[PDB]
Amino acid sequence: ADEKRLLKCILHDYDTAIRPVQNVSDVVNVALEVTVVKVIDLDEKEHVLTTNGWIYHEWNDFQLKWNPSDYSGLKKIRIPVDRIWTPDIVLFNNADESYRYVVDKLAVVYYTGKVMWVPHARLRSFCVLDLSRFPFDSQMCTLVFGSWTHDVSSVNVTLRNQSKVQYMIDGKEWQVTSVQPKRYQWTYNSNENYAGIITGIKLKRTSIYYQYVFIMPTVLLAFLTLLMPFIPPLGKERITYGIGLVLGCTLLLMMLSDRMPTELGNVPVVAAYLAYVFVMVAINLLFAIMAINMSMQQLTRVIDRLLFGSFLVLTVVITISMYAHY
Amino acid sequence: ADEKRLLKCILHDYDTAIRPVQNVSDVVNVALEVTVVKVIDLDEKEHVLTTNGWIYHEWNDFQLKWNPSDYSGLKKIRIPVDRIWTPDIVLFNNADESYRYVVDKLAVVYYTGKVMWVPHARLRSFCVLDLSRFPFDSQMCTLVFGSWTHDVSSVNVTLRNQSKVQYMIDGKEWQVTSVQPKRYQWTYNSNENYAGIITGIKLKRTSIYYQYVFIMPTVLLAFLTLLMPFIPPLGKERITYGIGLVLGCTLLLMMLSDRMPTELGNVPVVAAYLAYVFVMVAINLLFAIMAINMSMQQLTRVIDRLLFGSFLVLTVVITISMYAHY
Amino acid sequence: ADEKRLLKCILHDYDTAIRPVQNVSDVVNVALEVTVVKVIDLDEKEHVLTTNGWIYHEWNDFQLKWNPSDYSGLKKIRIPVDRIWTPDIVLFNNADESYRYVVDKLAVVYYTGKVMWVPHARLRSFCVLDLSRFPFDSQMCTLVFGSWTHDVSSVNVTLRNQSKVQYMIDGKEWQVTSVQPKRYQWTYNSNENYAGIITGIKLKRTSIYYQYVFIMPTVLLAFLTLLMPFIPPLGKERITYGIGLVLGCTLLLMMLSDRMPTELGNVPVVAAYLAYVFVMVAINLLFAIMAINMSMQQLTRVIDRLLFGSFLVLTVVITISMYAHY
Amino acid sequence: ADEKRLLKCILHDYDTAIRPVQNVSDVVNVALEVTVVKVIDLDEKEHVLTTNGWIYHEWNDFQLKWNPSDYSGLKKIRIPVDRIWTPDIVLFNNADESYRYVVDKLAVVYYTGKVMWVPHARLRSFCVLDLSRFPFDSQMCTLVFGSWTHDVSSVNVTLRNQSKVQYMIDGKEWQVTSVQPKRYQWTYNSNENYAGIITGIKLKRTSIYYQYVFIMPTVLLAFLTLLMPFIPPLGKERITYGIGLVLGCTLLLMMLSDRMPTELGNVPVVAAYLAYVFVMVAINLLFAIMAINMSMQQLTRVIDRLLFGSFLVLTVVITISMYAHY
Amino acid sequence: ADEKRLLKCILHDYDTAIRPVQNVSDVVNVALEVTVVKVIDLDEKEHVLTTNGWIYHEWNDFQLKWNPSDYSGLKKIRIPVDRIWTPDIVLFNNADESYRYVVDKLAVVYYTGKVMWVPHARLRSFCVLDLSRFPFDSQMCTLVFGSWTHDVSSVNVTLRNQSKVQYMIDGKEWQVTSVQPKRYQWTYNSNENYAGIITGIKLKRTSIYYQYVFIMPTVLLAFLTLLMPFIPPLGKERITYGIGLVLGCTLLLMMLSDRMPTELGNVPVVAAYLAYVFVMVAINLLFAIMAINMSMQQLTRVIDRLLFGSFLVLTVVITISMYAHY
Ligand SMILES: *[C@@H]1O[C@H](CO)[C@@H](O)[C@H](O)[C@H]1NC(C)=O
Ligand SMILES: *[C@@H]1O[C@H](CO)[C@@H](O)[C@H](O)[C@H]1NC(C)=O
Ligand SMILES: *[C@@H]1O[C@H](CO)[C@@H](O)[C@H](O)[C@H]1NC(C)=O
Ligand SMILES: *[C@@H]1O[C@H](CO)[C@@H](O)[C@H](O)[C@H]1NC(C)=O
Ligand SMILES: *[C@@H]1O[C@H](CO)[C@@H](O)[C@H](O)[C@H]1NC(C)=O
Repeated sequence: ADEKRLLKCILHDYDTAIRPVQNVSDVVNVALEVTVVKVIDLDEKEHVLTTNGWIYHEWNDFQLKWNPSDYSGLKKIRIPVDRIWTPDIVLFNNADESYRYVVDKLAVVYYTGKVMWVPHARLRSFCVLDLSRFPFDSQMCTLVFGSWTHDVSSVNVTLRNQSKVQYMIDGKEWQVTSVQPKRYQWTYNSNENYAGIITGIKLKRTSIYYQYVFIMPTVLLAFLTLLMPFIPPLGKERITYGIGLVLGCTLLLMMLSDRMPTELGNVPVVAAYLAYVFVMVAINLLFAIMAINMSMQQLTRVIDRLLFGSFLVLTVVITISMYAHY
Repeated sequence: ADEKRLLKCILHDYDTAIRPVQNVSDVVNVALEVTVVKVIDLDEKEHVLTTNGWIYHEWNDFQLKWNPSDYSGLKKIRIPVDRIWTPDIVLFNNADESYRYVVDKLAVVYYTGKVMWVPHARLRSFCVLDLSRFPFDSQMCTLVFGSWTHDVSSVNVTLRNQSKVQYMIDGKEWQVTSVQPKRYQWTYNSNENYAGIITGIKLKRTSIYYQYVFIMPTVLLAFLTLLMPFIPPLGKERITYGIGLVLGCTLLLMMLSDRMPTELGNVPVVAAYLAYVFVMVAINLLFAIMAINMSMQQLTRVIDRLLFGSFLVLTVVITISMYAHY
Repeated sequence: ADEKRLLKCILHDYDTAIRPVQNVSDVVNVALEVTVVKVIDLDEKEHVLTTNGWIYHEWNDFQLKWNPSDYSGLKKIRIPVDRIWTPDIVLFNNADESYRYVVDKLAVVYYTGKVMWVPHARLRSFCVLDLSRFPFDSQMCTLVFGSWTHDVSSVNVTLRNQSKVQYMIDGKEWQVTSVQPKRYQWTYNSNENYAGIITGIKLKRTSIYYQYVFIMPTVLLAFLTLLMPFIPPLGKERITYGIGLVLGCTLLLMMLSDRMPTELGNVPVVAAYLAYVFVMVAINLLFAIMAINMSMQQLTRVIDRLLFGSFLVLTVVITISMYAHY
Repeated sequence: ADEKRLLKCILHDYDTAIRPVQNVSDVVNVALEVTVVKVIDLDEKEHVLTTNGWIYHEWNDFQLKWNPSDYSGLKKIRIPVDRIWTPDIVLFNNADESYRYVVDKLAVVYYTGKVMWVPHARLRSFCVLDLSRFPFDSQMCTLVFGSWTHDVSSVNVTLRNQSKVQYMIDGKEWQVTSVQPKRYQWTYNSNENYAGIITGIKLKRTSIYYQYVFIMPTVLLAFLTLLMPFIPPLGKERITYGIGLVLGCTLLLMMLSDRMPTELGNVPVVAAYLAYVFVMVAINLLFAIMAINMSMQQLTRVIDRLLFGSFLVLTVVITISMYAHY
Repeated sequence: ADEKRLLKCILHDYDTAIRPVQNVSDVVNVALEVTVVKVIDLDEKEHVLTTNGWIYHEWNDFQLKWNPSDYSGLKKIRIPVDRIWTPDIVLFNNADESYRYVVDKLAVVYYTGKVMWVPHARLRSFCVLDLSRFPFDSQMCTLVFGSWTHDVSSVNVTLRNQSKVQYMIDGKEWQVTSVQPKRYQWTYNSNENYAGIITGIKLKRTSIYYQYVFIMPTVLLAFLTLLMPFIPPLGKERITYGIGLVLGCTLLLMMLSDRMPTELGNVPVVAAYLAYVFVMVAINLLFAIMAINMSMQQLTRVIDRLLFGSFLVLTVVITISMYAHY
C-alpha cells in the first residue's frame, strides 16, 4: 500500500533523540494547550488536584516532509511517538512518582511537517489553597507545563493565541471556571532559562455536604449553649448539661479535625466558630459553677440575664459575620 | 507445521501502525460490545464503578487474507495483538492512571479477514449518581468506549445489532440490569468527529446494611425524642435526657458523615431525617428549659400534650413519606 | 557444553505463538492443580480472598523432543517461558488489575516432551460468602482457573487424578480445609465452550478477636439492660441510665458498622442481637418514662417485675439460640 | 580499552538460561547471607515485617574465567545481571505481588570465576507472632530464602560459615537482635528436595506509645471502678457514674479493637485486663442497683466494704501479675 | 544533519556497562548536589519525608570527546542515559520499593567530556525524628546519596564546592531551611569503602492545626478540672461532672492516639499534659468521692480550697513550662 511507502521512506534513518533543527542556532516552537474535561477532586488533605484532560502538543518537525502528489494525497498520517522525536514536557508541580498518559500511542503528522500529539491524561497537580473561608471558599489551582531538559535555546514552549477561549464545568462540588493561560519563564543558575506555560482554573466550592456536616451542628450547639443560662442553678442539672455540651463539641471537633487538613496556614471560619462555641461552653460552665457556689446571694437571675444578653448579641454578630462570608 | 507457514507468510512485512485500508478514503468498521460478568462495587465516595467484563472487538483486516485450501483448512488462527494492528479504543471516562487488560495476549483471526479480540478487563468507570434517595435509590451508570486518536474518517465504532439482548445480575447489593447500548458522537474542534459507543447499566440498591446502620437508629432516636415530653420537668432528668439525645444523634451524624460522600449534590433522605430529629431534640430542649424556667404557672402539661400531638402527627407524616420513598 | 547444544537445536525456529499440535484437529491437554501453602486473608469488606500458592501446569509440547543418548543423558532441562509456548490460563474471578506471578522465570522440560511450569503466585480471588452466622461461620471460597482465549477445541484443561489428596492449614483465624477439585465447563455464545477447573477451600472462622470485640460487650449491655428495671423511678436516675445504654449501644453499633461490610446479603446474628438490645433499651425507656409519668398509681413494682420476667425469659431464649449457633 | 576486550571475549556466546556446570551431574553452590540494615516496621494487623537489607549472593560461574596477565591485571570486573546467569532465589514467605530489588544493576565477577551480586532490597516477609504479652512482648520473625525452580540437584543454597557474626539494631520501638542463620530443607512431592536458608531476628518491643495509650487509661478506669463503692446509694449519682465507666470503657475498647489485629490467636493481657475492668463495672452496677433496690435494710455499708475489699485484693493481684509480665 | 554525525561517531561502539577510565587504576569523580524545590510532607506515622527536587549529577566521560570545529560548533549535545554510561547512585535510606525519576530521558554532554544529568525526582527518605516537643518541634532530616555497587576505587562521590549556598522554603507547615552538605564515608566488610554525600534539611513546625486540635482542648479541660472543686458535694452533680471530664479526656486521648505515631521514643509534651489532666481528674474524683463519703465532718470547704490552691499553682507551673517550650 501507499501508506507503508512514505512511512518507510521518511523513517529510514530517523533518530528519536536528535532535536529537529536545520541550523544549530535554531529552536523548535512547541505549542501547548491544556484542556480540562472533568475536574475529579481537590484533596486538600494532601494538597493535590486530580483532574482529567488532554494537553494539545503541536510542533514543527522539518524531517517529516513530503508532497501529497507522490503518494496520491494522504496529507494526514499517524505515527506512534515511540518512533519519532517528542519534546520532554512534563508538569512542573507533579504530585505522583512518574508522569504517564492514558493514551499516548498515536500522533498526527501533516504534509507540512507540523505534528499534533494530544495525549489524554489524568493529572495530579500540586496547587496552593488557603482555607480561610472553609467551606464557602473560592479557589484557584494552577497547572504548569514545561521542559526540564531542553532550555529556551533548544525548545520554545508557546501558548496558542488562535483559541483564546474560556470554558466552565458545572460540578456538584466545584463550579469550575477557567482562566486565560499565560507564559511564565523559570530560570536555572541565572544563565539558562527554562520556559513553561501556566494555566489557572478558578474553583468555587458549592457544597451541601460540608454545610450539613459542620455548619448546622455548630450553630445548633451554639443555640443550646445560649439556651443554657435559663436553667436554674438549684436543681443540679446545669453542670451535667454543660458537660454534655463539652462532650458534644468535642465530638464535633473530632469530626472537624478528621476532615480539616494538617497542611494548614490559617484557621477556617467553621473551626473558629467551633472554638468560640467551645470556649463559650467553658465560660458558661464557669458562671454556673460560681452561681451554685455562692447559692449556699440568691439574686443570681440578673447575672444570668445580662450573660444571656451579651452572649445573644455577640452570637448574632458572629453568625451575621459568617453569613456575610457566605 | 502448516500453522507456521501462513503466520510467516501474511506477517512477512506487516507493520503494526499502518491503518488497514485499501483506499485512502476508507475507514475500518470496529464492532464493539461490552458485556459485564460481575459488577464489583459502586464507590460513591469517589464516584467510581468497579466492574469486571469483556469488551468484544471485531474489525476487518484485509491484509490478513488467505484461502484454507492452500493450508488444508485452518480457518481459525490465533495471533497476539503485539504483532498485528489494533484499534486504540479506550474508556472515555476512565478512573485510573492507565487502561490495562486482564488477558490481552491472543486474538482470533479468520480466513475472511475479520478479527475478534475479546480482552477481559476490570473497568473503573466514572458515572454520575444523584443520592436524593439514599439508600433506597435506583441508579444508572454509563460506560463510554471510543477512540481518542482515530477520528470517524479513520475508524468507525459500531454497535453490533445482531445481538440486541439484555441481561441481569442478581447481586446482594445491586439488582443490576442492562440497557440497550447506543452510539453517541463526540466532536473535536467542531470539525473532527470522534465517535463512540455508550452503554448504560441500571443499578438498584437492595441493601440491608444501610437500613440496619442508618434507618433504624434514626427512627428509634426519633421515637425516644417523641417519648421525651412525658417526662415531668420538676425532677431534673429531662435536660440530661435531651443532652443524651444530642450526643447520640451526634454519634449517628458522625456515622452518616463517615459513610456519606463529600461529592454530594443533594442531601439524602436519611440525612434530612437525621437533621430533622436533631433539630427536634433542639426544640424539645428549648421547651423543657422554658418549662423548668417558669416552673419557679404549673399548668405546663397541656403545652407538653399539644407539643407531643404536633410532633406525633408531623413525625408520622415524615415517616410515611420516607416509607413511600421505599 | 552439551546443555547449549540441544537448546540451540530445538529452539532454532520455535515460535512462541504457535499452538503445539501435529494435526489441525488436535488439542493439548494442560493439567492443572492449584495448591495453597498459606491462606493470607479473607477480606469480606471487599469480598476478596488473598492467598499464596503454586499452580501446577503440565502440558505436552511435541516440538521439544529429543533422545538423551545424543546428549549423554540430560533428561531434565530448564527453559524460561518467554521462549517457549505457554497456555494462557488465568483466574476466572480475579480480583486485581492484572495477573502476575511471584516466580515465572523457569519451566522444566523433559525428554518425552511433557512440560512442567509451577509458577508460585499470590492469588486475590472473588468468592461468595454469606454472613448469616458472623462470626461463628463456616465458609467455602472457590478458585476457578481456565483459559479465556483458547476454547475446548484448542486446549483442554484437565485436573490430575493421580494425586487425589486433601490437605489442611491450621491458621489462628481460619481452620482451612481443602475440597477435591472438579471440572466445570463454561459456554460462550452457546457454541464455543471454554473449560476450566474449580477448586473449593472450606474456611472455618475460629476467632477470639471478634468474640471479645463484639459478643461480650453486646451480652454485657444486655445484662445491664436487664438490670435496669430494678431501679426505682422516683429518684431520677433511670432515664440517664437508659440514655447511657443508648449511647453505649450506639458506640457498639458504630464498632460493628465499621467492621461489618457494606456488601451484605443477610444481617449477622451479632447485628441482630445488638439491634434487639438497642430496641430493648428503647422499650425499657418507654416503660420508665410511663412509670415516672403516672408516678405523680404507686403500685408500679409488679409491672417492672413482669417486665423483668418477660425480658429475662426472652433474653435467655435468644442467648441460648446464639450459643446453639456456636 | 582493555575492559571491553574481556567483556566481548567471555560474553561472545553466553546464554543467560544455561546452568553453569561442566558436568551434567554437578551443582552450583550459591552462598547466601541476608543482612538487615534497618527493621522498618512490624505490621501485626497484616502479619508482615517490612525491613531493609542486602542479601549477599556468591556463586561460582566457571564460564567467566580468565587470567589477569593477558589483560594487565583487572581481577575485578562488573557486569549487569541481565547478561549473565543468576540463580532464581526468592523469599519463601513473600508478602507482596512480586519480588523486586532496590539496586540490581551490577554484579562483581572475579578472575577465579566466583561472582558476588549483593542486591539491596526492601523485604516484606510473613512471620508468625503470638500476641499473648501485648505490648510487653519479645518476638521472633524469620526470613526464608531459597529457590522455587532449581532443586538440590541443580543449585545448592549454602550459608557462609566464614562470617558467623551477630548484630543488633537499637530502634525506638524494637530492640532488634539477630540469630545465627541455619539451613532447613523443604521437600517437594517427597522426591525432589528444595533447599533454603532461614534467618531469625529476635524483636523486642520497648514502647512508650502503647503503654500511654492502653495501659494507663485501663488502670485508671480500674482505679475509678475501685473508687465507685464508697458512693452512698441514696443520692442517685452511683448509677450515672457506673454508666459513665461503661461508656469510657467502651471507648477504650474501641481504641483497643482499632489497634488490636483481627489475625489473633490468644487475647492480649491488656485486652484481658480491659475485659476484667468492664465486667467489674458490670458487677459493681449490679451491686449498686441491688443496694438502691432494697434501700426502700439500710445496713448496706458493710456489703460495700467487703466488696471493696475483694475488688482491692483481686485488683492488686491482677496488676501485680501484669507488672510481673513487664 | 551534523547532529546525527557525531552521535553516530562517538556511539559506534559504546558499551553502557564499561566504567569510563583510561587506566585501570583510575576512578571517575561524580559530582552530586541535591536541591529541594518543595518539601511535600513529613509523615511521622511512618517516619518518611516526601519531597520534590532535582539531584545534579556531573561526571567526566572521556569516551565522549570531540572538537567543535569538525562539527561547526555544537558544544552542547543531548543524549538519553539509556545509551551512555551512568553511575548507579541511589538513596541510602530509600523508603519505597524502587528508585524512579520523574524525568530521566535526557543528559547534557559537553565537548570537554563532562556530562550533566539532572534528573528531577520525588524522594521518600527515612529520617530520624524525636517528638519530645510535639508540636513545637524543630527538626532535621537527612538525605544520603551514594553508590551501593561501585566502591571508592571505582567511582568517587564528590560534593561541589563551587556553589556553597543555602536556601529556604516558607511552607505553611514547615519553615524549611537547608544545611551545607558534607561527605561521610561508609565502610563495607572493613576493607571496601562505599562513599556518599549527606544533606541535612532543618525543618521547623509552625502549625496552627495541631495547636487548635490538641493544645486548646487540653488546656480547656484542665480549666474545667480546676473549676471542679468549687462544686458543693451535697447535690450529686460533682461525680457526673468528673465522669464527664473522664469521657471528654478519653475522647481527646483517642484524638491524640490517632494522630501520635506508634514509632515513638519519648512522650510528647501534649501527651504528658493530657496524661496530667487525666490523672488530675482521677485525683479530683477521689477527693469528691471521699468528701461525699464522710459528708454523712461538714468542714470540707477548706480541703477543697487547699486542693484548688495546689492544683492552681502546679497547673500554672506546668502551663508556663509548656509556654516556655513554645
Ligand atoms: C518563544 O516564542 C515567543 C512567542 O512570542 C517569543 O516571544 C520568544 O522570543 C521565543 N523565544 C525564543 C525565540 O527564544
Ligand atoms: C459508521 O457506521 C454507521 C453504521 O450505521 C453508519 O451509519 C455511519 O455512516 C458510519 N460512519 C462513516 C461511514 O463515517
Ligand atoms: C478433555 O479431557 C477430558 C478428560 O477426561 C475428556 O473427558 C474430554 O473429552 C476432553 N475434551 C476434549 C477432548 O475436547
Ligand atoms: C550442599 O552444601 C552442603 C554444605 O555442607 C552439603 O552438606 C550438602 O551435601 C550439599 N548438597 C548437595 C551436594 O547436594
Ligand atoms: C575523592 O574526592 C575527594 C575530593 O577532595 C578526595 O579528597 C578523595 O581522596 C577522593 N577519593 C579517591 C581519589 O579515592
